[PDB]
Amino acid sequence: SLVNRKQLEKMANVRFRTQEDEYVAILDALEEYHNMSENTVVEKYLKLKDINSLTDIYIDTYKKSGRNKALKKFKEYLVTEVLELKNNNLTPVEKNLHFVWIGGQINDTAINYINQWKDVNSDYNVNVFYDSNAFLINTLKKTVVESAINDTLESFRENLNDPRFDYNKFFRKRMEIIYDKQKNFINYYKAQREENPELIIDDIVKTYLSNEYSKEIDELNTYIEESLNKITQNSGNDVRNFEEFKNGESFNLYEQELVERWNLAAASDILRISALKEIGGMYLDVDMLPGIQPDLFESIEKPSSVTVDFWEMTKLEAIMKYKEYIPEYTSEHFDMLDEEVQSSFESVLASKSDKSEIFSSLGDMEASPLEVKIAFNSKGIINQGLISVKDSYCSNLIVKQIENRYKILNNSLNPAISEDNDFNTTTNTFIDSIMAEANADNGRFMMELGKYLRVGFFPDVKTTINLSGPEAYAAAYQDLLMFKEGSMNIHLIEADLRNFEISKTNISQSTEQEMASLWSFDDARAKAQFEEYKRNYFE
Ligand SMILES: O=c1ccn([C@@H]2O[C@H](COP(=O)(O)OP(=O)(O)O)[C@@H](O)[C@H]2O)c(=O)[nH]1
Ligand SMILES: OC[C@H]1CN[C@H](O)[C@@H](O)[C@@H]1O
Ligand SMILES: [Mn+2]
Repeated sequence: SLVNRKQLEKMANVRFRTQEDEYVAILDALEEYHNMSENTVVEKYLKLKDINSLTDIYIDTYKKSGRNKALKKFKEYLVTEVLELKNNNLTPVEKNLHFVWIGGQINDTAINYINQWKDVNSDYNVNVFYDSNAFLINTLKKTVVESAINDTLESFRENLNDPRFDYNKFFRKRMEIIYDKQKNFINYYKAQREENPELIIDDIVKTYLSNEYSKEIDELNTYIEESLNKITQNSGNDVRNFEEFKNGESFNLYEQELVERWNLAAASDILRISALKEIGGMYLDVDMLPGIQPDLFESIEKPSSVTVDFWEMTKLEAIMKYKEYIPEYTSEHFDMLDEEVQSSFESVLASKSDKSEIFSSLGDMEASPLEVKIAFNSKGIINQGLISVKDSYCSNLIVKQIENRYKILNNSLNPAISEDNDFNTTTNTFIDSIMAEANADNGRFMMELGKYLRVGFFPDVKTTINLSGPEAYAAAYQDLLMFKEGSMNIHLIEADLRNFEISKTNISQSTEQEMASLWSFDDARAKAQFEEYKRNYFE
């Protein structure tokens, strides 16, 4: 409970020192805060913000004041009061589950995962967000990348047996060709948009694919039809009917990632937070599954011979092996267990008849109007799981973080692209500008932007997490606890972030599909795909 006016007067007391206007401003504001019983949680937080600002105004005005020590202690009590305000005043979470699949046909694997959530949360409305205008982005990315592969491997033909022509050389040379093909498409998209602003993304994409890659417009229309029909009868919710998002400051960023960068994870990052802000509820990646009942595998001890991650995977594999809720779910990890351990799993699952005995239900959830709750793995916070009440204060802060982060990026990126040079020259101008504009505040953030042009086309490029992903969420939490906006220097520790954790029992994160990233890939996969592309091209 935050100190009252009398308690602060005692802390900041200085014998025979004038009560300065700036000091009385603080005391008045603190007194007002303690008479705000019947005000909203956000109103109370905005008051605590004022009190913090007024306290800073004082310490800045009277630099050598005997009050300053006690006022620095008071600024700490304000932060504790934000957390107490967040933990003790909770409203219901709107019973919505938000999924996103944009850029192409939703796979049966995605639907089968979504259906688990539906079966165990019959009291929840389910939105599977799609873009009715952009069903051909994934077909465009795949066509350009496969053509870039063939163009690269052909350039390798003779100097092939040479170990200098490794997987690293392949991806560097292929990137140059992907960039040229990207620029060609973006230039066509813009040309078509000035000629006829009525044309939608899929109109332009399918005409581009007909012109440049001899694709049949009739086949592409059939694919759109089948994809639109499929999502239509799986709780489909059209982005092109989401007016608040379309009229907002983030839609140009969403289309930047959808249309120019072909990064559907980045576009998903921008959409999911808008959905939570405007509607409220819980966002889940299509690779997440419901929480396993805590008591289910209580009786089965984890072998020392197996990692924590291995064990969490085998739990889901066990369920799917014996209940077959998701057809052709892997048993790769379960099948490595000793027969006695496999038997323990079978015997437990044989004693369960209903899915509600395997997976838990979200039920009535409540959160602070201040907060967006976020999922955790061993590496820290991850936006694959998000809970927020409609129009939460943090949902607003996170939108503003993403918008500010893209402003800094585009400011350095757009000049470089406008010079209309090759990938290396463009990369060089971009990084020069990044390092030029970097300061003490945004230094760390700027050092992560360098690979933006390569996202999805080159191994171990994770730029998106700094722009639209987890780092935006960490920054938004810092904004809340520091009574400010626009944090770039993240100094929060685990203990701070853990106040915003989603309970581990609400999501099963260790799924088969979670282990296969859709927008990034590591060295292991790079090496593997290179060899796969080589034997395919020369047989
Ligand atoms: O073609 C795509 C690829 C990805 N996504 C979205 O991107 C999210 C994150 O993808 P993934 O789980 O592969 O990211 P990771 O967990 O590997 O960071 C998914 O849940 C989808 O909402 C999409 O809509 N279309
Ligand atoms: O921010 C980009 C991705 C980071 N990993 C998350 O699981 C995924 O949901 C995001 O799209
Ligand atoms: Mn994932």
